[PDB]
Amino acid sequence: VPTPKRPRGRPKGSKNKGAAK
DNA sequence: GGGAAATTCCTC
DNA sequence: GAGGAATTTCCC
Repeated sequence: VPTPKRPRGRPKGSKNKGAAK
């Protein structure tokens, strides 16, 4: 695992940045 | 227990 | 090279 591959997902503590239409 | 939103990895 | 699809987390 030489390439830090992060799993698809939403970081913890990530709130909505605005009005998601 | 279900729904909605944001981020990231893979294909052509 | 640029774009699309898949997976995870939080709140009621």
